[PDB]
Amino acid sequence: APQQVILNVMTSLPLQIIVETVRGNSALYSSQHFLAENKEWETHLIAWTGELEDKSKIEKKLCDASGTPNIHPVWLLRRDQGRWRKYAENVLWPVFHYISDGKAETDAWHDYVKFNEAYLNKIKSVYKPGDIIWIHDYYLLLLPQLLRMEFPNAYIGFFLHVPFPSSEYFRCLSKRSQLLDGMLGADKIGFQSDSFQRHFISCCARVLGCEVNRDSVSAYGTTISVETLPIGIDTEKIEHDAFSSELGVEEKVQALKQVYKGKKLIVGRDRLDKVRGVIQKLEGFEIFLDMYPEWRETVVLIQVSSPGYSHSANVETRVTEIISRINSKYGNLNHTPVLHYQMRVAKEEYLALLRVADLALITSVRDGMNTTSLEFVICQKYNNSPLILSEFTGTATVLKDAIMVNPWDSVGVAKTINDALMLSTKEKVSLESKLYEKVLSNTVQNWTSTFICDILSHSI
Repeated sequence: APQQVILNVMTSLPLQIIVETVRGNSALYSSQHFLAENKEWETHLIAWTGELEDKSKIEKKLCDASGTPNIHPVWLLRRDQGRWRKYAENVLWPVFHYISDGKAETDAWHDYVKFNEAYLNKIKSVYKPGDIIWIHDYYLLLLPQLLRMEFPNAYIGFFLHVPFPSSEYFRCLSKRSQLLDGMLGADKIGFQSDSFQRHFISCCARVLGCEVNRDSVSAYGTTISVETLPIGIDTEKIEHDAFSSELGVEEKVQALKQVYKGKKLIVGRDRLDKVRGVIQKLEGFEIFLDMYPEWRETVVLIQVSSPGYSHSANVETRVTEIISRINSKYGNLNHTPVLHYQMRVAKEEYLALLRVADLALITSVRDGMNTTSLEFVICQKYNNSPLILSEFTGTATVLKDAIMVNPWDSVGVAKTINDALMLSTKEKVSLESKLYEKVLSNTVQNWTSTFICDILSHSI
């Protein structure tokens, strides 16, 4: 459904070098795929991979050669590769998320600029006048200006998957002007939520002299368009996998149904981080067990977690301490209230987990979008299990009718969990209807098509 009369640029390639990268860009990856299988225009992919003879790079290409292909990668040689991730993860990520003492920051900045430079280098290497350029996220904040300087009139769009911080937090950055500058090269810039748009605009007016209004930031004697376009999932594929007989999700669902007979299941998947709010979920769950003796022995919380980059070590320690406390207090030999899986689970196992779920709880402190909630809503269309959503997550912006909570308010989280578990059948079915068609309203495909159309629409 993309209009007919593309380069997609990313932090990392969807596949690691030994293969598939789970690294959690699935809504994004789905968009890339949608782009790859388009026939009206064929997409080219620009990205880097930091992994654990220069034609042996073409050995790794040799069977990183699924693709369209001709996927376009970038290579950084050096030992302590993590450096590439260091400015982005140690400086930008915490600030953008409203959150480490290094004095090597300048070196990290050096690496950051190098990263962006290599991206530009490759892009110009294979660019053909008249391309449309799409770039994603914080690793590539510099790039739009480099492309605009290198090219005066190319159509360039930038989308930020992560949150954008308020001017108060953004000012902290030493390079703040260069990052803002950098971003101002795209004709069109996209955000998950209204607040991030407002914050970016405010940043552009305060840190830089640029003159702004509610949808436009104007500088260079040029006008830049900013937008709120929350990303969607690939609904058709997720629904198909969730409910297809071939993939074998059904056996797993019935097997899990067999294991947890007579028990209510709360299922969530989050990275172990400050922002994803696992701690608040566990605290609320503990309070919930505290308040309602009726639900003791009968409620099991299943949490599957993904590893964090660092300074989430204490997050893992705290989360773990709370889990140990809850299981010590309310657990026995046959019943374990909290199940914590830190291993990578299979896609079918995951979808199974979502389908068997009697509850979904999202307690994110701050994020661009919660994919898991949407996927859960798809997985519950026939079963109609309730979703509880943090008001601070970006998905609260699109799923307005969903049950809402303040994750910091643990006692409230408890009350809400009790309320959701005790919902009448019709309430469940109706709410799931509303949320389901609301999710179905924005597909990844339509979101991706709409955004390309917006980039083109403004670059006139």
